[PDB]
Amino acid sequence: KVFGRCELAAAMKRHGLDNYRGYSLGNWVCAAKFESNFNTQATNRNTDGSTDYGILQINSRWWCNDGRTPGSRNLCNIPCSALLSSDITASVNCAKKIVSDGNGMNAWVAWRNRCKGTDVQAWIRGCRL
Ligand SMILES: [Cl-]
Ligand SMILES: [Cl-]
Repeated sequence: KVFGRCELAAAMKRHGLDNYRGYSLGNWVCAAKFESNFNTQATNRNTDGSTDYGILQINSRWWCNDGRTPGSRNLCNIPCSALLSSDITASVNCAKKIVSDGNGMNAWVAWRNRCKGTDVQAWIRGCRL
């Protein structure tokens, strides 16, 4: 599924991401825009052999099992395919674990390079929330 901006913001709010660990909703919408262009089916392979999955591009070396990332962990206890669903629940639940891991949203490279320090409230402007 390719979400609209405000549709995703509303879905993320319902799942408890607004101000989760101090990150306002716009941070999460901005991260999804630049990680996946709001597409739940996005995948990208990395040089280390791991793959990033879904709307928040969660990586298989640590967070999910895809059966082809040797010596990887599965800290969210899910198959990586679950992160590609039109229902974002699994992605959100795993993202809450990632953002609690110590580095905050710096775990998402696109957030650090394209959202951090910008006016992220713009990503939710105009939306009925
Ligand atoms: Cl915001
Ligand atoms: Cl933080």
